[PDB]
Amino acid sequence: QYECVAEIGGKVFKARDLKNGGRFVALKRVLSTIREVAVLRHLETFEHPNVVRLFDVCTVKLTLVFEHVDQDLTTYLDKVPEPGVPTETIKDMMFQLLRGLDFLHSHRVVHRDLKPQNILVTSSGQIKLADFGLVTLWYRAPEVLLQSSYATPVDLWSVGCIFAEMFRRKPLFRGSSDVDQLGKILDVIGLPGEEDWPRDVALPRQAFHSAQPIEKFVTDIDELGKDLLLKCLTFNPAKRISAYSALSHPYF
Ligand SMILES: CC(C)c1n[nH]cc1-c1ccnc(NC2CCN(C)CC2)n1
Repeated sequence: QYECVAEIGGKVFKARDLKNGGRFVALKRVLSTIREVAVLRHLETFEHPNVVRLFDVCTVKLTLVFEHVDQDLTTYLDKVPEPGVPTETIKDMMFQLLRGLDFLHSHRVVHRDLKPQNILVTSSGQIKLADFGLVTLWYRAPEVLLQSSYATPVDLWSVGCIFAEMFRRKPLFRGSSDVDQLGKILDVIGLPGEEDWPRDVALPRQAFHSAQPIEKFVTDIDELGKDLLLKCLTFNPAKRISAYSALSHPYF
């Protein structure tokens, strides 16, 4: 019922839904596991417009069948004609992003690895999150780098990072390792202040040595866009804005 036409990324393939007009699909071959798939199926019943459709789950290693989207945010940003993405297209794609995120969060599912490669862009220009529910550290939240907490704010830090990248069209924080990554981050937002530093991690606030204008790194950002971007990129997970309240920020 499926013919693998090409490999892409468990490992993701591009097949043809033989029983459904030969349309294209993305087959991923991959107790906790059983539970994770049950959640995926459960989330699918809500058929959210900003989450990739899960057309079916086959057994025999398990293969998940998703709708296939021709491109991701990276490809989209590679092809856009300078000066780049239209300010109103950024605003929209960001809203669609926050929309799917809040959906997942409302259901207590943390994406964990939100990055341009798994944020797909539809033929119609619709954002659809993928690769969740089952390396580059450029989108890792501070707390994850420090191995402190792992709640849902983690995904919002990633959103701030993607948001910046829609303007820059280049990653904001391009670290080479956990420590380098955390280093490049603090150069921008500045040292958090002992009060906001996890009290259980191995890396002391002392292992680093002041904040600077965000507009310097993200040119063309509005005042609202700048407010939102900073609320996302807040060092303390507890003080970081959520997707839900991000959907209500004046920026939108
Ligand atoms: C991240 C990806 C491997 C992926 N991981 N898990 C599911 C997908 C998935 C699901 C549905 N469509 C696409 N489309 C394309 C989007 C563009 N890239 C380059 C290939 C997959 N990918």
